[PDB]
This record gives sequence, C-alpha cells and structure tokens, in this order.
Amino acid sequence: RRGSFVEMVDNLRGKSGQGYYVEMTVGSPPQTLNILVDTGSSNFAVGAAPHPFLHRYYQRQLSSTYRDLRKGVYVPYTQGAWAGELGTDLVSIPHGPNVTVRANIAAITESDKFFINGSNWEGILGLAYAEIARPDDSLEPFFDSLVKQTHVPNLFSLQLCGAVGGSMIIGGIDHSLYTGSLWYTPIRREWYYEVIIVRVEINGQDLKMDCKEYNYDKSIVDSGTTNLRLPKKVFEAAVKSIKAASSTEKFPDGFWLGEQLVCWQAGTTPWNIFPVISLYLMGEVTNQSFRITILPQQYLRPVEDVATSQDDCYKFAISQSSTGTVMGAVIMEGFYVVFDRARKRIGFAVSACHVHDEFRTAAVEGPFVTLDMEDCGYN
Ligand SMILES: C[C@@H](NC(=O)c1cc(C(=O)N[C@@H](Cc2ccccc2)[C@H](O)CNC2CC2)cc(N(C)S(C)(=O)=O)c1)c1ccccc1
Repeated sequence: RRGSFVEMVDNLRGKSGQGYYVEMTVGSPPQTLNILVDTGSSNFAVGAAPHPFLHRYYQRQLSSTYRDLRKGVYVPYTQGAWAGELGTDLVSIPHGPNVTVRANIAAITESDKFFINGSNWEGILGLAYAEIARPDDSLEPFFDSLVKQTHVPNLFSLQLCGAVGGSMIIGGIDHSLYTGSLWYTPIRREWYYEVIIVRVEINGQDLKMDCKEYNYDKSIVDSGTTNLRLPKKVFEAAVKSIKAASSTEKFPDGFWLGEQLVCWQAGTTPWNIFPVISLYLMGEVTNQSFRITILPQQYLRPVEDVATSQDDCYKFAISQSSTGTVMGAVIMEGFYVVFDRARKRIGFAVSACHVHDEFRTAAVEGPFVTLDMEDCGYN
C-alpha cells in the first residue's frame, strides 16, 4: 500500500513498442542519456558518436572522470550488433537509487541494425550476469558494480506497461505495481536469467509435449527481446493449438509467422476469439509449480499506426528460436517481475498496468503438483 520507492515509479518510457528505457547520467559534468533496460545481456554501452537514429550521444572528451581501458569490445545480439571502446566513468540513475558508482562503459562508435529509428533510446543496460559479458566474464556488469560499491540490495524489479511506460525499482519491490501474490521460480544458473518451464497450456489445454522440449538448450527472461520465442517443435505445436482455438475467424498462414498483419476497425478487435496462454514454472518447493497466463492483448502487438487512422493493425508476437525459449516483453508486460538475485529466484505477480478487457485478465496462479520437474532442464 505504501511506497518508500515512490520516486522510482514510472521511471521507464517507450516509443510505442520499441523498447523500454531509463535515464542514466554519466561522466562529469553530467551527460544524461536514455538507456534500454535489457535483462538478456550483460554489457552497459552507450552511443558515443553521431548516428541518424540518435538525438544525442556520450562525449568522452567532455568527461573529466572518464578512464580509457585501452581495449575494444564487440557485442552481437539476436538482432543487431555494435563495436565500441571500453572505459569506466561515474554513473548515476536520476530516477533510480540515490548513489553514484564507477562502472565499465562501452562507448559505441559503430553499429549495425542495433539502434531503432524513433525509439528515443541511445544505449543499453545489460542486467544479466558476468558469465555472458563481452569480451569475457572479467568485465564486471553494471549491477555487480552497483552492489559491490554501495549498500543497495542485490535485487531489482520491472513493470513493463504495454499498449508506453513502466517502472524499474532498484534495491526493492513496490506494492503499488502489482496485485495478488508474488510467485517465485528458481534462477537455474547465473548467466542469463535462466528458468525452467514444466508445462504449457492453450486455453486450459495441455500442449502435451515432453517438458524437455520447452527448455531445450534453455529458457530465459529477457526484457530486451520483444516476442515470446519458442523452440521450433514447440512453436509449431503452439500455433496449431492457437489456430484451433481461434477458429471463429481464419487468418492467412503468414499471420502466424509474423509475415502478415491483420487490422481491425478502431476498438473492434475481437480479443474474445483468441485463447489465453499459460506457462507453468518450477516452484521453490519440491514437486510444486505455478503458472502465469497471458492474454491475446499481450501476444498480439500493435504496429505503429499509419497516422492516427481508424484501423488497429496487429502482429502475432510469438515466434521461433533455435537457442531456447525467450520470455520477452510479450510475457513481461502482463506482470511485475522481480529479479531477486540475492536469493537466486525470479518472482511474478499480476501487473497493476497490464492491458486487458472486461472478460479476462492476466494471471499468476498456484500451487500445482508437478512431478519430475528437475528432468525438464537441459544438460
Ligand atoms: C528494443 C526492442 N527489441 C527488439 O525489437 C528485439 C530485440 C532482440 C534482441 O536480440 N535483444 C537483445 C538486446 C537488443 C536490444 C535493442 C536492440 C537490439 C538488441 C537481447 O539482449 C537478446 N538476449 C538474447 C538472449 C536472447 C531480439 C528480437 N527478436 C528476435 S524478436 C522479433 O523475436 O522479438 C527483437 C524491444 C521492443 C519492445 C519491448 C522490448 C524490446
């Protein structure tokens, strides 16, 4: 009910589905930039040279506290890549914790399909662990520096509100950002925020696949990835079930592949014809699990309107992956997600801002009895 972390509420913004960003100030004197919050990587990097899609960038020569590490860095993502130069400088988050730390910072001088036109962000904050940092795990990630240099608790939480804003509470949890209880799943290993999915249902119907398939390779929580990405075999079965569940209206095959869009007269989108999707996650007690359920409002994403027209176009945001399951924004937008690094667990609760209608709502329910969950993980 109360809120000691009130100043961190609503500290995230977004340019209509182009990424959620927080303001970060680097150097001396102060240089504030919009930084994308990414739990799917571990490097803190900022544009440091002009670029057509950047309104501003980091000017190292103007920062008296900047220290060049004399080493380059290259970071390739599922989408895009950039090259830069490593260094360290003072960093603070205006609408985040009341501290200032010296952190590693990669100055991006060149990039390919990384920055997004009109997104309004100029850098990225990799919140994952050192194991996946580039060039190697010796480059301490921003959050590791924050925790080592200050007394800020080793935990952060994200409330991503879709359609653009949200909140990144650093060092704690804010109760006004969620309703109901928080359910926790173990962080299986500290590299990506890896978790274990034990069951999948479409409108209450079990997909009936060996749970090993759901985590083949791995399953992670990634705020830097837009879609809910599933391994090939899982994607195919999911689409077949979703199509069967939404048979009231037929769509072209390309729609389910994200190649085609479907638009409806403003305010006439028949959400009711689309099914809800439930992912069951391993719990904190033996043989116990819980489930998170999303609505079509989460997996059917709006596409930048033509020009304030009377047509709402949507893209099916569930796609395939060859590197495991990626629970991106499609999943996160329906919940308040707690990255409890201190206790190696991730909590989920219904978000106070998730988009829904008068008939159905996103949900987090439990507990359920699921046996042999340990075997679901890939070795
Ligand atoms: C920013 C934007 N992301 C995107 O548009 C977007 C970004 C990525 C992507 O590679 N994200 C990067 C960081 C990263 C961040 C910004 C730019 C480049 C790379 C992230 O570290 C990857 N984590 C890897 C472990 C999976 C991947 C995809 N997909 C493949 S998809 C189409 O299936 O969703 C889309 C977005 C939009 C709305 C909500 C959240 C994110």
